[PDB]
Amino acid sequence: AQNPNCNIMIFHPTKEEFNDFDKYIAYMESQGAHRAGLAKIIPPKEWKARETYDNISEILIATPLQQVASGRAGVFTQYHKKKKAMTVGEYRHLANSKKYQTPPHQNFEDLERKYWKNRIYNSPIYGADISGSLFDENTKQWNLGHLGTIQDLLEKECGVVIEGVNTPYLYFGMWKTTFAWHTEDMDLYSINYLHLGEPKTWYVVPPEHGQRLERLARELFPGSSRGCGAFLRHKVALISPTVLKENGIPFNRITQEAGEFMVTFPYGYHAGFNHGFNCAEAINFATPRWIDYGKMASQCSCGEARVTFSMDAFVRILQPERYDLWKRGQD
Ligand SMILES: O=C(O)CNC(=O)C(=O)O
Ligand SMILES: [Mg+2]
Ligand code: NI
Ligand SMILES: [Zn+2]
Repeated sequence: AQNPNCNIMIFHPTKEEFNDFDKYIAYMESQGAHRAGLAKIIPPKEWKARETYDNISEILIATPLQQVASGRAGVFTQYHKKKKAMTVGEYRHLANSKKYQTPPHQNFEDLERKYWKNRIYNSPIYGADISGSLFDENTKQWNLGHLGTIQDLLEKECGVVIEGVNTPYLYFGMWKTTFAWHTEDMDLYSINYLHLGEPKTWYVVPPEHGQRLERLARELFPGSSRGCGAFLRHKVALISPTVLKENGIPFNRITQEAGEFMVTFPYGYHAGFNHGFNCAEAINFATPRWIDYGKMASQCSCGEARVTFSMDAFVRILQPERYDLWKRGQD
């Protein structure tokens, strides 16, 4: 069995290997990459996403979100307070202000210590889930707006034609902006490209151990767990690496830098934080191996998780017994 310790693997495809996206994902899985729940892909030196980032300031962040924490430093939730619209140029100036800017630090490990010590005491502002793309239309390799759609994958594997579309999303971050512990909708893959700016640190639980994370989360968030049997779908709970180690939960960590891709694999729980002003692009995707995970994915029916249009068909076709209850949660 390849990668039996579930370590995060780092890949360096050549330009020739970077042509065929599906083939390279299957190659990484042949080497055991999915066992980690997360992999890093460094593009060949010949490749670029676009020519420059000099003309992005006028993109609008219609609903910036202030991430307000409650709890203790290592075990907290966050809620998202909506703020007034601002441009990417206005948000970058805000991220660089004395109130929000990255503090002085020695290295990524010192910054990680500072994040976990101090995050709860601040409320950083995140631009999230902004439909759009920063890949040039002429970038043919690993262009996250040109991937095969999940609807087409389901049709190819299962024969059933369904409604829905699959487009990318932009994220604009600042110091301490936080992504809570979650798997993807319908336990899909994700791919994330860090276009510019400061790093993103990730934490991940191997898919084979995801239920250990869920059992800890029920213990640490006992009111939320009574409210919903899949409350991590709400994307609000944070648990620090120190708390995970104290409780014996298997996990790994890695820092993504600008110019690098990360892939999350089906049922790989992940969480993380941004080091300073940055911009990322991400989309969900599927492969043949996903279908069995989609059939088994938990679902939130309490009303909190509220998701895209295109999840309807995935539940309807893969999980017909759960469909009626889940849809009641959507309405
Ligand atoms: O970068 C972020 O805030 C969150 N991204 C992801 O969870 C992802 O790509 O799967
Ligand atoms: Mg612009
Ligand atoms: Ni994710
Ligand atoms: Zn719920």
